[PDB]
Amino acid sequence: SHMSFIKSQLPIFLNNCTQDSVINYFQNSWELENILMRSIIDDETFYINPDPLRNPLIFYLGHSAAFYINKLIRVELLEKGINSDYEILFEFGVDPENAEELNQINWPDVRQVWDYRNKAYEVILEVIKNTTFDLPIHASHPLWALMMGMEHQRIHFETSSMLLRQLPTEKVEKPQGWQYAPSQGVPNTNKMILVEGGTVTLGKAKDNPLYGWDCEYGDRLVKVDSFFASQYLVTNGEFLEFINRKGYETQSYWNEKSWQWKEENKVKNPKFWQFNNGKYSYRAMFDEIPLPLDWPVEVNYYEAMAYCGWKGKGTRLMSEAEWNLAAYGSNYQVDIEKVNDYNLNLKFGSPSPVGLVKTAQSHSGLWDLRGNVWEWLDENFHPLPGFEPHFLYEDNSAPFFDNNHKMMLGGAWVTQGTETLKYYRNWFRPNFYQHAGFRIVTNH
Ligand SMILES: C[N+](C)(C)[C@@H](Cc1cnc[nH]1)C(=O)O
Ligand SMILES: [Cl-]
Ligand SMILES: [Fe+3]
Ligand code: NA
Repeated sequence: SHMSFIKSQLPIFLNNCTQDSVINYFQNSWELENILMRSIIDDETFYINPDPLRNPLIFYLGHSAAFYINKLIRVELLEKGINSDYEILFEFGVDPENAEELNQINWPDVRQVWDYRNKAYEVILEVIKNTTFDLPIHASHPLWALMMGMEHQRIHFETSSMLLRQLPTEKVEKPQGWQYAPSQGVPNTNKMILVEGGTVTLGKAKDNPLYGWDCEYGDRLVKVDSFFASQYLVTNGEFLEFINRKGYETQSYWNEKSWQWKEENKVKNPKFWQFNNGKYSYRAMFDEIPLPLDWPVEVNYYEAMAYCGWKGKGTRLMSEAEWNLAAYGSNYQVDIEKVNDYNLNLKFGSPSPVGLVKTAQSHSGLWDLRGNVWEWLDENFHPLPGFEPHFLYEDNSAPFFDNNHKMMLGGAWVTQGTETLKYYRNWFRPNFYQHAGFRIVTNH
């Protein structure tokens, strides 16, 4: 039916974060990332940076482990680290504007970084077993460091999965039980649905009993006018029509910045398509397969907007407030079990046909607002009123309130943890590739 053999534990309310439940959730966070890292066949592949805007894979093998250690030291739950050189080397990731910036380090051996991981795992597990979990946990409790570490690791499962997908298939091995969604399927008609206007409140209250990142908090009331939105995410088959109507070759659908990006990278189609013998194949995590015509297309923001340009007629993307209104209405009590109703949390090992998951239609009538692939939004990443950086990670989001990052919401098939729930806010530079697609909007 769907992926079952590789299983991801649902997140836990801070009022239920018992020592036993957290041990299980920590072990699961870490085992999942181990399964992903073990899919690289040859240790020399760890010195490749398959995405030219991100670090070599060796860095991501050590990074999630160093992050836990650094934050437990900062709250004084650990009195010393495991390797101070590695805790520096693996500390900070990257967000360059171009490949040259990043290109401009002696990495350790792969076996030395696995050793570091295994030692860190045992040190953290002992902290967990030796600390009292006085419920409830909260943002001024030292164990917030541990909750932050587990979510950071699950976020890096998702962003590392995109790096492994950019390696040649011959360099990776599919883990036992990895299961893609059914792919045969021509898409259904993608109808425009009227979403009735109303008021939404964005943000998260300080004492909400769920872990979250600083940029999730605050309070913003927004009056949202009615709008039309496509009931499905734009599919591979819809986007193939744009390609066949010279979408990548027509300047008027683009703008100068996005056209420059397209030309510089010689782009003729979405990143994970290849044209051979008269037809497109598609690169799933570990295998090439015939293009799944009814799955959501995966594009960066530039490509999403070019398709909007081809549609014409004021076609555009949703704002953050518009997505929230469509997904959650005007209400809200999170029900964590509802994550099972969407293509989230490794329900599948890939995107799914739009509409296949029959529980995934929001009350507004739109399908896969939650799950399947993130959806891009026409919204510069920005703080909500009441935003405050957290002492444990002051630079988490504030550097990126710079009008150079667009938002995306709702989670993908690969998304885990509190990132699958209502409050998480995601953001990327508009040229970046994620497990991410879009739907189209018109005012009238
Ligand atoms: C919020 N995104 C997903 C854009 C972040 C998450 C993150 C990882 N390590 C620190 N923050 C990113 O990938 O830079
Ligand atoms: Cl919910
Ligand atoms: Fe990180
Ligand atoms: Na979505």
